[PDB]
Amino acid sequence: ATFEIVNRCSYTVWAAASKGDAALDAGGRQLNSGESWTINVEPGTNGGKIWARTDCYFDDSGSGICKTGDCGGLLRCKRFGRPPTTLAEFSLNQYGKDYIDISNIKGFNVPMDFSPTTRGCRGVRCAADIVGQCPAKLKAPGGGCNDACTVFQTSEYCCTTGKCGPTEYSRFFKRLCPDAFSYVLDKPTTVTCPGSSNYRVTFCPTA
Repeated sequence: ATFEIVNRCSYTVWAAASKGDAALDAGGRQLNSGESWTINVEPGTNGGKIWARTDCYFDDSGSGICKTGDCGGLLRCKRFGRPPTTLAEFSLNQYGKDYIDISNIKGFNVPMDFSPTTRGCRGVRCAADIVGQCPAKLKAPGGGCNDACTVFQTSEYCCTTGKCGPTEYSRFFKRLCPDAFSYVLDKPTTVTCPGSSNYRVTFCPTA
């Protein structure tokens, strides 16, 4: 499956793509304002994620650091990134279908649209200004808006026991971005697509 990843932000981002224990394609790349990077993801990829990293410095060997989304200091990511990170999430070819969603469960850093480029389903979008409206106790000094689990580490926020409900913090994400997961047991906003669909992930989809 192809994913075109497009940076429409006015700033540079470093795109990242991973399934948790391995890179997807090259795993990571700089995208200046306006650039596009097309990657190929193996069919049957389960639990893949794509995200943006901000304010990064890499040396010539591709080691360094990012203020948001850092995946162990590597340009070419092999594992998931450090919150806060808006996430495009997908599982491909799962009994005939593809499954996509956007999640705020690990916070928000960059607005995003995640849309198929082939027929037969809708896209999802989380483009509101969550960073600027963030509640004081969630603001990440390094940039972005943390989820409550990352800040407070309690069973209720992390949904450790499988029994959590909505909270004042998860309701902030849900009010700004109704179409993204705001906590673990949120009412699903996953979109079912035809198996083997192709996709575009756009950072900063709106003006």
